[PDB]
Amino acid sequence: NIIIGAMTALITPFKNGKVDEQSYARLIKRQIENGIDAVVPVGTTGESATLTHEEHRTCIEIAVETCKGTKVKVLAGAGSNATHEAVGLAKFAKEHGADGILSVAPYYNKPTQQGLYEHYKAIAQSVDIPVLLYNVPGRTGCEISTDTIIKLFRDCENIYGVKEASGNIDKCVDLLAHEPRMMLISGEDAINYPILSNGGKGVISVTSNLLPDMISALTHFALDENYKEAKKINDELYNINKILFCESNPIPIKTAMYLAGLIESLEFRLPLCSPSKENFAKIEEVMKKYKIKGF
Amino acid sequence: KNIIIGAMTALITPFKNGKVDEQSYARLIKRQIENGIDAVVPVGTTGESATLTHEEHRTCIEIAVETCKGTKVKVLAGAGSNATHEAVGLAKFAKEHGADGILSVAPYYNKPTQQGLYEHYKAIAQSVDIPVLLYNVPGRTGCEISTDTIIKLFRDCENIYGVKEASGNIDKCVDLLAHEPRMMLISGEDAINYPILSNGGKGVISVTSNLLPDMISALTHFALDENYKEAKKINDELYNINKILFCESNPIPIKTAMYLAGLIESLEFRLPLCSPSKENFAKIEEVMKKYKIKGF
Amino acid sequence: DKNIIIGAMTALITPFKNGKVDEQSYARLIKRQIENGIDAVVPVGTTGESATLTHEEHRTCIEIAVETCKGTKVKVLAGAGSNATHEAVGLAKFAKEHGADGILSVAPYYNKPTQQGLYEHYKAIAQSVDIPVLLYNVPGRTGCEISTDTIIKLFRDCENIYGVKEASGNIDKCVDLLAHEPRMMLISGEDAINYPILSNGGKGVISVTSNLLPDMISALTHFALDENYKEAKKINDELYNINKILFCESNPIPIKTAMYLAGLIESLEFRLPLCSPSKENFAKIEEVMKKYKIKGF
Amino acid sequence: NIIIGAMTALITPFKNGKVDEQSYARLIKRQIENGIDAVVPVGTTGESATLTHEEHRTCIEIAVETCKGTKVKVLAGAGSNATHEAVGLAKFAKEHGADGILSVAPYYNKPTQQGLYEHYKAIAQSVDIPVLLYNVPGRTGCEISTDTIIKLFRDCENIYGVKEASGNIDKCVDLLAHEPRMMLISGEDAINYPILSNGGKGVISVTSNLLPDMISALTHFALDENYKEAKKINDELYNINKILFCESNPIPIKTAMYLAGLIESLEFRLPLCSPSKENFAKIEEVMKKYKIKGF
Ligand SMILES: [Cl-]
Ligand SMILES: [Cl-]
Repeated sequence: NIIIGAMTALITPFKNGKVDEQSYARLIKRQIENGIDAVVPVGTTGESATLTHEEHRTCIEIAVETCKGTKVKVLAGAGSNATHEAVGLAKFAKEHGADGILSVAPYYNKPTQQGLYEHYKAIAQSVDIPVLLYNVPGRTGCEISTDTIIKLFRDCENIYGVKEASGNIDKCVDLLAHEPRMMLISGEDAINYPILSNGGKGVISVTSNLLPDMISALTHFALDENYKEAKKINDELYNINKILFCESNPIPIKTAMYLAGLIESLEFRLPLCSPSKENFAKIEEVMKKYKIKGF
Repeated sequence: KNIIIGAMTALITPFKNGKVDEQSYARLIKRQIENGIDAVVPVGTTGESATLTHEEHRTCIEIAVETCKGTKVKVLAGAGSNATHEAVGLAKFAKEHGADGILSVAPYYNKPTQQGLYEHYKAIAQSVDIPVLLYNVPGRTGCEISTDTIIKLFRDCENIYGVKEASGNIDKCVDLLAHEPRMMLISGEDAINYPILSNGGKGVISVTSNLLPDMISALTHFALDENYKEAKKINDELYNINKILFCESNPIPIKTAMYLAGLIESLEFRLPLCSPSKENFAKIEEVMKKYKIKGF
Repeated sequence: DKNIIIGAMTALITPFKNGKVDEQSYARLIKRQIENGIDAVVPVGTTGESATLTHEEHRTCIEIAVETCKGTKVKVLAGAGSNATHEAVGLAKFAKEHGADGILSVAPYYNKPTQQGLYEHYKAIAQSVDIPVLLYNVPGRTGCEISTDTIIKLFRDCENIYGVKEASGNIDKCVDLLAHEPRMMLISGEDAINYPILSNGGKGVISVTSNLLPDMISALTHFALDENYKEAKKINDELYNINKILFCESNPIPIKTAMYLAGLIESLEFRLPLCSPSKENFAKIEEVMKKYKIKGF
Repeated sequence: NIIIGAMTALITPFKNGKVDEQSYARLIKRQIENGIDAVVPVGTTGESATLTHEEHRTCIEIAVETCKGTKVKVLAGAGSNATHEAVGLAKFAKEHGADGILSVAPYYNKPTQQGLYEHYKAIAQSVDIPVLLYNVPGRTGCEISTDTIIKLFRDCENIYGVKEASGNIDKCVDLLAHEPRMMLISGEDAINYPILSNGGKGVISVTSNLLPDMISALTHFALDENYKEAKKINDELYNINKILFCESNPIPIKTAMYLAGLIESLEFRLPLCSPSKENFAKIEEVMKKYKIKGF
């Protein structure tokens, strides 16, 4: 039981300091109609850190209810750097009808590999839906080592893979050479194709908020091993893939979504804020080179 | 600016059967006080803030405030978050419960820009009328408060009075005090307490002082008295214990040390933190043998 | 178009016997590479202990390579590089004169030139010989990084600069390079990630592992070039373990130890500051070695 | 026998591509007359990499001749990533009158700690003059570990300390807490005072090329345990200390020397070259805040 393919880390639009629930649903429908296989509510791109527990529940519910009747799945953001909370969020995600959960490695308190193992073991035992690990040491301050990922995959039936955001293709080789049964997922848009061509089985994308049809086609080409076409799209997307991180995600992608008229208000919750005017200009310029689908 | 400086301790939070050991916590604070510590920091990183509840947060601060009352030892409360609205709430919370000031860590995980950081700490500084000390620890948070942002916050905001640095970067320490000599630079990295102090730092927020408060207190005060030879001697002697206390992520080794010393009853953490490996346990036990550990 | 040296290539070790280059052994080693499908050999690279050879020994290894590859399709891509531009120009001239088909020229180490400096460094070299020049980026060893913009500028401004050997563990950069300059010959300088580099359109490898297992590195590269990505990945996955262990200590200390343990060279000798591995890494090398099928002479 | 106090990593001025010997001697005289305790010919700052063996000899000879009759010492650059060459250069240096040698850790070929030990041991045993280790991992790609440094200091009588350029005050505490008899020398101008205040016994300076009187005063104030004055100069110097590394040393220091009229042309040897217009301008503006001694 897995969740793979072309996936989108959904932005959370704000209007007057509240979550825009109609817009959120409209953005999700747009992803569905462009060939996305799953959506990820309240991940990093969705500003998970600044959303209350109830806004958390609301976004997941909207995702679950919008994807009903389609083949698109809901991979819910549900993680924490306190295990008792991560377990609680996992349970709530399951209850809200999520198909599975994405669970980030504990940030800031830097647990040991043993602590990481016990953390994810607690979570995976608490629910009977698929759990995808998420490694992003640049944000968390810690790494889930290759050994710990493989142990967790083998010891817990519902832990089925890992989202990697670590800019380390050696590790991707290491992982799939020693445990080829796991689902490696790209969490780094610029290198979607290299991760996929080495046996990765999906992406959880930032760029796909803006260009869902391009990311969908990239992933599906790759899954069918049509690597010429997949590489072509990956090479085409490189500039937008890099510029969407000229400042910390999701600041550029929300700026881009706003400039494309896909969201009403360029609002963040502090400590996140509008990009510098310089980067705002860079994002605008790069956007001109791409064909953006509306609703 | 009202300031909170000198020899300060990042308090561990003892657990017994999964609950905060409130009696033990009070006893440990009194031990710090009577060993020359000038301020205590409840519910910081070393206190496992990330796994404590709002209620336990409150309890710890209240015990600190109560134990320190009548002494002139201050309570620099842990109150920080990667959500600004939460950080503001925690700050007001700490003030309401008697804290003399707050230590507020740079937002972790969501990596705000320098502009976002400035506006984060500005919102915090405006919500309370008590001293605010910034806290930079990029290895844990995934972001850095630049010297420029620190200096601007210090100058623009009356109650922002300095920064706790845990970045292993003595170049940055020079930069800070060469451009803004009025700020209070605080060492948040025990192994280099003396170099930071000798360049004009005005205090430490220590991990090691949990175990050896008298030695850290002495180091700090010797430095403050410009007796650099005695301050350096102590810093040199403490190097071994200072490094071993980070063989695994803080506060895993310091809690192990306190338990081995008999200063806390149970070696308990809350997940995702846990006991050290058996090997690291033995290393900590060995290094401790070379130091005189004050009791209660 | 350009004039190129691509495919499966070996960074030759330099066997010493009683402190001197064993020229007979060197030649025998090169024939072993040829017979096992290798497309080119790199004499006196990092893996050949370039730093500790004299100019004359440099000369000799290149001659042996060229002479042994005569009457075969196998090319000689000679190590010729320095952190001093005037020496680098000199070395490139020597290599040309002794029959090399091209040169491998490492980025200036230790003195950390700026990007402008790197551009002028390589321009000077490329305009001094008529033969192909492969850039070589390895920031972990040199202390500097040739940026993508600089590499592309050099490719476009100098006729005989035809690509770059990357040893930076940075697949993002590899995407950047070939997306903006698809004519570029991107060459893997990191055995562990040979397949990912080739699958993004890299056209060859300069390998350490191939000293010991030239048939496997050859097969991998040719399968990749023939767009059989299933087979190329399988061999890359199989080789991952030896590919990493060969770096348990700084290259070429493990590969030279492997070659000796396999009986492919007579003596295990290094030139200081390089030296034999710890006796435990020694057992580790023996261990991983015996898990692969090693071709003889 | 040791070589400590305020020391200068001498630039090597070129005149139409050739070593400017008149300028070199002039510059050394200026260093001496401003309280410098030793000069370092043909180090990194002197573009050691691009000079020939004869130019190496020339520079050392000029330094030795210029210092004659004074107590100023010549600590000659003499090092290589090939041990047989490093030994040759060490002997060479002794033969031409150097008081001691500065010997950089092997660059590019990344020897093991064991190899580093045998490298420096061979050097130390080939000359009977002081040897100062030189650790600068950002340039070499390797690190002389604290243990290896202390081993070399203890095992070899004439190895008397290390020049550290690694931006790591933690390592400076480790070195001197365990081996207080060694001479720790600052190779990082910006943090000269913190290194000295922890028991360092000198500097090998880039900045002192431009401001020899200030670096000298800094160093001797600290050696006099007058830490207030030593820190005051270090704080005042921070801005020039930092801009002198906006591009790779010695590119900024030669630019400043040229701007100050201390050398008559801005010449390098490839692969080194002039700075960008932007950095050229920044260096000029930072210089305006300091009093620069003439001849
Ligand atoms: Cl995300
Ligand atoms: Cl090589």
